[PDB]
Amino acid sequence: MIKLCREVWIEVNLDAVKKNLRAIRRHIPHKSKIMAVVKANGYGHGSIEVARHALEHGASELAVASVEEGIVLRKAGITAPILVLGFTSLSCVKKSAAWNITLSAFQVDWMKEANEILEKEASANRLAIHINVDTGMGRLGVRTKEELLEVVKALKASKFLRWTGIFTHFSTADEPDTTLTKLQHEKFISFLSFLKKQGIELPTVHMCNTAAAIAFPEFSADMIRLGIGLYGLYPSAYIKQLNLVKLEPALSLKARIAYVKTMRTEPRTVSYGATYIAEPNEVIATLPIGYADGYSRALSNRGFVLHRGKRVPVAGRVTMDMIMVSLGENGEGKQGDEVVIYGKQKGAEISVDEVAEMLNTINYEVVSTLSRRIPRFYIRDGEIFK
Amino acid sequence: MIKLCREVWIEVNLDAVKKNLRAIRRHIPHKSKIMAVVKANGYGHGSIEVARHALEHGASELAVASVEEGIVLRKAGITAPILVLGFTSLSCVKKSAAWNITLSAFQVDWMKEANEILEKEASANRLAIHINVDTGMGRLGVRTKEELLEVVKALKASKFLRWTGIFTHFSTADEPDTTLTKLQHEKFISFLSFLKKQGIELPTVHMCNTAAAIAFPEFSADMIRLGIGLYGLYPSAYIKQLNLVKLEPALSLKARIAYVKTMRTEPRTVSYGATYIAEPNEVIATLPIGYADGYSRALSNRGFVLHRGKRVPVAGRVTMDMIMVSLGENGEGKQGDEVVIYGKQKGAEISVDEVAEMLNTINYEVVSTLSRRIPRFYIRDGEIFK
Ligand SMILES: [Cl-]
Ligand SMILES: [Cl-]
Repeated sequence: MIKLCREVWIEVNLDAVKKNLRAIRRHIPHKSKIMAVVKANGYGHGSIEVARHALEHGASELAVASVEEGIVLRKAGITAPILVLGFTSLSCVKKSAAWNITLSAFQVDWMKEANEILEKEASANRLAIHINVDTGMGRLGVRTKEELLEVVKALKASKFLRWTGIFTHFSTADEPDTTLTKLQHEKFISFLSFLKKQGIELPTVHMCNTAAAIAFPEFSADMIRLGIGLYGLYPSAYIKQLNLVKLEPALSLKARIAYVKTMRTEPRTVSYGATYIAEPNEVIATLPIGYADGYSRALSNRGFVLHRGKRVPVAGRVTMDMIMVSLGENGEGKQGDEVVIYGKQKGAEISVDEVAEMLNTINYEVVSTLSRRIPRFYIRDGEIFK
Repeated sequence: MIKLCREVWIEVNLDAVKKNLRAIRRHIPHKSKIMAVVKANGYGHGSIEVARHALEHGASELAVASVEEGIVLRKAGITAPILVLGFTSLSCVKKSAAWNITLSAFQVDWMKEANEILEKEASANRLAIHINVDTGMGRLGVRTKEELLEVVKALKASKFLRWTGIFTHFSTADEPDTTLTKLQHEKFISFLSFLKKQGIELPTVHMCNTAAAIAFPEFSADMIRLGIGLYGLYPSAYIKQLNLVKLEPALSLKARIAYVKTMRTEPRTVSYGATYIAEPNEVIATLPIGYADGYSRALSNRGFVLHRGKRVPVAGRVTMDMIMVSLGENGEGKQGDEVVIYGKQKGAEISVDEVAEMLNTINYEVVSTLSRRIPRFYIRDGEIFK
């Protein structure tokens, strides 16, 4: 089984990941490609094994948050295109060209300076560029067709850059009111059409995230960017209730009980602040996960974990490295028992959507703040590896 | 200055760690050693460089959450004693003896099993053990004098273990009500004196955290465990208000503006959910930090950052890798401008403590969930490195 000194770990089910890709591949047009988004350590799931697996099973490109995340995938042996979705400093142009990481860019000046850095070094690859068109996200990208033309001309003139994509991001494709999504789409389409009647041939057009690919597959164009759906999580309850694509959650968080005790002697106080007094024959188990792992301190006296198919409440405050749970009066549990923090156990389930609802956040945050000091184990074809 | 592809980073001021150590050193009895707690990646500050500096400037021993965290320190050359505060599986007894990591234990079965594991391996290293006495934290550790005596006996009868410490943890030493802190101390003393009355000589006795080292320095005994105070952060407003010791915060969290734009064209929506709509002449600056870095999504439309010495509000929802801030109508910013997320800038300051109140949590969680994908830079004698 799993041998740890500190007995907490994550299981990422790569069979779920494969299934999530085939579901998306079969929903969207057959012409359209899939870009798997493995930024932020694969939304907390591990970027290397999820990328490796997604490229095996439907994906042809990868997207990350930064050059460094991209280089980690190159060092793992991955030769697929890697697109950086955020901003990359000019000081990393040489390094991105060296690792063949595709950069997002959306400014004329950035293009020219990037091109000179690369020509002043000669012995270079050409740097691939995707243009980010901002159609309503308000984050990064060009916002007018005149500015976009300025950028495409600077890029087309730059001998050491290469134009391989143009994209936009929908900010509300996960919501039932579609008016803003439809507006983003026709803004984008009108921009691409403006470029076409200049006689500018277009590269790969991509615009859909998980929500837009499920809800508007006709927006798939050349490529979609599969993020949250890849991990078997729906972008929102609304997208989930559309019941168009069946996704299967990939991540489970588990631990083993570190210690069990009956609270016979005084004081029967539990954890910092003594916010929880146990009963004389109440049984308190101590678990080796804490808020420094990403298990929110807000789950103090609120959270549940699965122990032997039953939900047992977190007792007292979450500590940096450990939590106490109440097994009840004369509760049954032994040191070493397997506890499920996120995931399924026997009948019962604590999904990350539930923990995210209970914390007034979204599943995206619950999984991508899972600390890297938690080891990740991958299940593929029933069997565990690392 | 600092050259990053993704222009976010942490600065840890080791000169401030030095000062916090001296401040604590003058405040506690000369007999008592200082054990620096660097568990959870040094409370998010980086375990290695903080430990190296602590041992250089007054700390004699280290404490971590797990054997894995101790091995990281040993791999970096640190030879000081290292105590694991948490529970270590029996499957790591041999590894702990090889790396000379000190474990806490509090069970007879664990002692006997740990001993025979090293026995069956003809081990030359005796495994250092500290006994954890639970006097009201209810987390780990032995709870009665009879059980503790049996544990001491099993330890002493174990030729391959070495008893190097006994300790307890204060549940509420950071609160105005000292009732439980006095009670735990009284229990702890009575147990040690119960042991001494049995012809047992005690090893290093330690019990104080930052709070109790500040508020009850007469509890210093042989050694204190300096955690949050090492990083320049007070355990509570109460302990800060007692104005007994002057701590200097060691962490700042900074970034560089990735893009600046005036929201002249429609739509003027900013970020997911279109929860913020800009004015036609409002300046929106995009920053490369997001919830996956540890910047809570709950700061959406509520947090501030420092630009040119001014607090500017987070605009719209925090996204995984980026936030948007409003520089106001006709605001002044350039791409590349340095922004302070946590810490000091010109006159102003966003302290980790303010961010913690804003999120209904404690500074421990704000700092120890700063993600590892953010590079840590170390300032020692007013000069940076990594
Ligand atoms: Cl964007
Ligand atoms: Cl404890």
